[PDB]
Amino acid sequence: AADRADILYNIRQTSRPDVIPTQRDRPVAVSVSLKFINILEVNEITNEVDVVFWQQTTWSDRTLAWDSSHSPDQVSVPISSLWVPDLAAYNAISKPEVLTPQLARVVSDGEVLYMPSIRQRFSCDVSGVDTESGATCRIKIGSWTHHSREISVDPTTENSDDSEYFSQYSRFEILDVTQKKNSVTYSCCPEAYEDVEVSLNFRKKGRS
Amino acid sequence: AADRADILYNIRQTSRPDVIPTQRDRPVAVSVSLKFINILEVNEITNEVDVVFWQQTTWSDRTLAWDSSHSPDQVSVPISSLWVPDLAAYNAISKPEVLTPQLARVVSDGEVLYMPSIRQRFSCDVSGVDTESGATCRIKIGSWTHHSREISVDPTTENSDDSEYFSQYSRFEILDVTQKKNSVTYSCCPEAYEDVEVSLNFRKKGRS
Amino acid sequence: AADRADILYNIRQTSRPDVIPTQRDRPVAVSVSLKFINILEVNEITNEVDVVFWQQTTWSDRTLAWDSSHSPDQVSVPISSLWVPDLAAYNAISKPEVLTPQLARVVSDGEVLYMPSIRQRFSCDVSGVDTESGATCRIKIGSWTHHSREISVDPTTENSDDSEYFSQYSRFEILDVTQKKNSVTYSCCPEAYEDVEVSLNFRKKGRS
Amino acid sequence: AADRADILYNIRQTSRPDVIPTQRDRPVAVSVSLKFINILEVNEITNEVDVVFWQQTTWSDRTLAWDSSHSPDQVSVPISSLWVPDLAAYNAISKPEVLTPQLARVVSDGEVLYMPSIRQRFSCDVSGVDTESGATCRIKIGSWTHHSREISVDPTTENSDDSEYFSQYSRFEILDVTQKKNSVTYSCCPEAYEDVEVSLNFRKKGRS
Amino acid sequence: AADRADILYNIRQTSRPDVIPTQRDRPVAVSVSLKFINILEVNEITNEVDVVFWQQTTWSDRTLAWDSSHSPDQVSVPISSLWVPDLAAYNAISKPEVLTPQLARVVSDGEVLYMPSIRQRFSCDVSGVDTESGATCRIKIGSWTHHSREISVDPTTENSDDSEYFSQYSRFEILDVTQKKNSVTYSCCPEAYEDVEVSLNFRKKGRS
Ligand SMILES: O=[N+]([O-])/C=C1\NCCN1Cc1ccc(Cl)nc1
Ligand SMILES: O=[N+]([O-])/C=C1\NCCN1Cc1ccc(Cl)nc1
Ligand SMILES: O=[N+]([O-])/C=C1\NCCN1Cc1ccc(Cl)nc1
Ligand SMILES: O=[N+]([O-])/C=C1\NCCN1Cc1ccc(Cl)nc1
Ligand SMILES: O=[N+]([O-])/C=C1\NCCN1Cc1ccc(Cl)nc1
Repeated sequence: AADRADILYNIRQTSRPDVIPTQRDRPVAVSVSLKFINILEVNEITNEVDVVFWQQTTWSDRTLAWDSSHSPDQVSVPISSLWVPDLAAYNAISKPEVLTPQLARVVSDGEVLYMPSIRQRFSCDVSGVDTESGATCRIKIGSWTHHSREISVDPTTENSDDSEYFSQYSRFEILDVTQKKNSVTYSCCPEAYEDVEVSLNFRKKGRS
Repeated sequence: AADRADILYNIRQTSRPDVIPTQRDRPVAVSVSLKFINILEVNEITNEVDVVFWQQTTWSDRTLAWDSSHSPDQVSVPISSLWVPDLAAYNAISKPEVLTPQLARVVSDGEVLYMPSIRQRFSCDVSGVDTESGATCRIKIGSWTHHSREISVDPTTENSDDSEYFSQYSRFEILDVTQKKNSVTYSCCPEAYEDVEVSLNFRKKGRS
Repeated sequence: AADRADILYNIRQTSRPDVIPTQRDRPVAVSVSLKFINILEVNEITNEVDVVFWQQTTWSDRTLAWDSSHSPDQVSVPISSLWVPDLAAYNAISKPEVLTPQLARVVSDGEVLYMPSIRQRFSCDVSGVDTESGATCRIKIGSWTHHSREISVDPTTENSDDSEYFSQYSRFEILDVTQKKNSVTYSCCPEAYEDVEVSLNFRKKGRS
Repeated sequence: AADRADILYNIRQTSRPDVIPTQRDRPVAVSVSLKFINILEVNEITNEVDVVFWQQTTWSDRTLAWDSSHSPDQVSVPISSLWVPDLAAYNAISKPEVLTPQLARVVSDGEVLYMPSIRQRFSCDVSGVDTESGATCRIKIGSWTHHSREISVDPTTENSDDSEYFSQYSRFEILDVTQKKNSVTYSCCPEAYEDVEVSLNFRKKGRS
Repeated sequence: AADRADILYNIRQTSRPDVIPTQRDRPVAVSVSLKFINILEVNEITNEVDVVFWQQTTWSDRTLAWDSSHSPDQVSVPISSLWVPDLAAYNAISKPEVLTPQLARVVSDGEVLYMPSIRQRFSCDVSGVDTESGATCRIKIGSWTHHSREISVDPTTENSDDSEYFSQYSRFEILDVTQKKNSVTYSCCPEAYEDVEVSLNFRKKGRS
């Protein structure tokens, strides 16, 4: 009869925060979805935008699974005690500013969810933000050091209201957000690196 | 009997900072209460405010309980030695800047009080701030990863002077502050997350 | 004899940085005095000031005492190795920017001295800063979690020249500084908290 | 027949982060290559630029080698666990801001690859940035404390688009980039510190 | 013979980062020399300047000495493994932004050198910066907690051009640098603290 103190204790034993949990010989499947919450400073001259969003991130780590028959099925764990994808926004020009406690949710079957609220500035296409069609800023997120055979990233395919959580007090409004996937092979290495491109179509409110 | 050294030593032995102190199978009852100290910046156009407040937070942790029979009934302890509610302001657009020493007060009975002074920026309704009826900025604070069955949040209905500790030198003045309990559900999970909605009715000071 | 290394080793053995060193069952007498070095960014419209000052702090911790008959009677020690009063400036709107090496000076009898040069911004009365009588900004500094029975704060009775170390290059000049003691009771607790009130009377320099 | 866990373990076990991994008695051969991603802010009056670039850095540490016949021959490793070249931009006027996860890639032969995306400000010739011939900002990168006998610096001679990864939304465009091997010496001593001079020839984009 | 790893281990096993390396009861003789690299933000209205310099620091700890007849004569060591002078710029109004890897150089005879490149804002006489005679900004640096009998600082009146490494791209030029020494007693203690005062004579570069 283990409690929550036991679950965390035995997770610290099996978990290796620096060892990607590749099962057999397959890549770790990381799903990523960006819940846009706000759009702050926007500079059409420099093509920069300050965005706030909840980066819903999920994956499975079997080395964490336990028996939930006489124990809770889920627990909150500091991410510093788990392995986490080394995701990076390729066109970000400031490091990600995490606004929420850095805790992930771990399910007895090894499923992991981490959804930090992040504030980050980006280099993207802002032109057209003050027009009916709006501007389309594309955000590219993917593993920085794990190629396609170690980590694959796919947008959590779930038809959701693009502005379900978007602040109603923002000067901007979201016209549409589309998430796509891509595989790129750089110089350094022969293997491909997967990324997800989130396109944020938005414009200023109250235009003539 | 014992001294402050023993109390902290003991807290050190039984305290589990990363384990939510749920006694039995019910949620930890956390009380939240904001005391507004200042309103530094307000933007009528972007609907943004920069404020300073004391986030009075209390909860119970049985494991820390000790007999004050012949020793102090209270000690100041670094929050890094205790478990703390993973509270977050859902509409905040900046990381919380804790202006005070990160020490919590622990009562011999396991009661915990943590009151950090915090400066933080929020996205909220600033319209009407320049009028007699002022503006109403609602700030939502609740656990980030613990749903209703693990954490409950309720305000401290201590009907006091909303501007009791408010700075007299601020450019704004407080008209009224009300704290309402609120529940919310999201995608990830079926169970809802509780939060305390703080309505700050304030306006600019002056004639006209 | 004994060397500075021995002194530091033993200090580290007896020092309980997280335990207030109360003698008998009395409060630790903490002396606080400010030496103003500069006045940087004044704003009479927002009633905010950016100030640089030396926070001369002294207290006693007998549990760090040693025999200096054949050894040195003083050593510099990192503050992390010592218990330090959890002092806070009640009307500060930015956390303190400690500009100096965080080392405290310890005497063999247990007297501790810690004097960091601090740059911090405050919310205070800036009205009249550009008039002959200048403005009077009052700074309140005291323990954040230790009430009167645990910590007592008193302004060092000394009387250095108010602007003896104040930069001659500031746009402003000090007209007078008075540091008075004070006590305050809150909503959380029946026992009061002590604080020193420092009144900085200053003005922008004239011309001719 | 060892998995990634054993590999990383071994690496954390034999790696000496503070000891230069000198093979026999020849300097450590470090290769440095900059891949400009953006030119954020430019000032022709103060000869100062703000640029983002991927700093491709490679070297060898034979002690980390492991038999990958029946095991992975490449793992991601926290640079904190490894010895890393103490490279510095000699004409940088700001601390390098690493925007990406600080992980290096280690091959089973001891080859170490580290490519952090960095944002940093430099003091360099910006004159002509607004002409068809644009400006030429030269950035010097080399070891800060290891002269030529301890560390050698060489540009990863690899033909490729000078702006293959440069932002298309930037306000500037890259005309050419030449990375030349070179060295620096100081009065005091005969010691010679090798570096890589990266010539960034760019100009303001024409709105046409 | 001994390799670099053996040299480090010996250093780590005898150097005491928190213990000043005093000889008998003689004060540690520290050498300070500033090599200006740039003069960035300059404000004659507020008398503030942003300066980038190499803070060449020298001292010795003979207990770290080894035989280099058949072993390296020098090694780079993280300053966190060494005792380092607690130097502070008295008229600095910003904490130092260390731009270079924080590694020192220890020589086999016990000498230790540390040359961090630093950017710091100073409060000093900026008046006359736009004239032929320019301005004279005096920078004062010395130990913060070690008086004259524990540490003595001396300006290396070595032969070297003032703007030998000074940037050509700065909006200013150096006219003459002179280093003097001083000793001061403060309202806290009886013993005096030494310091080196650097007078930087610079002016706005003009086509005259
Ligand atoms: O949108 N969601 O699915 C969920 C949430 N949005 C804001 C807080 N929230 C709850 C939550 C659940 C799991 C984790 Cl790891 N972090 C936060
Ligand atoms: O408002 N209050 O109830 C109490 C306080 N306000 C400012 C300092 N203060 C004292 C205090 C007590 C306990 C804790 Cl945990 N922190 C601060
Ligand atoms: O540009 N490149 O050559 C390579 C890359 N650019 C972005 C991610 N990427 C992959 C990568 C591989 C190993 C390391 Cl150490 N860092 C990054
Ligand atoms: O001026 N010098 O003699 C030497 C140097 N100036 C800038 C870097 N540099 C090399 C150097 C030497 C010793 C140390 Cl400890 N750090 C850097
Ligand atoms: O003003 N004073 O009394 C003393 C000082 N002012 C600047 C440096 N200084 C010396 C000093 C002594 C002890 C400690 Cl703990 N810190 C600084």
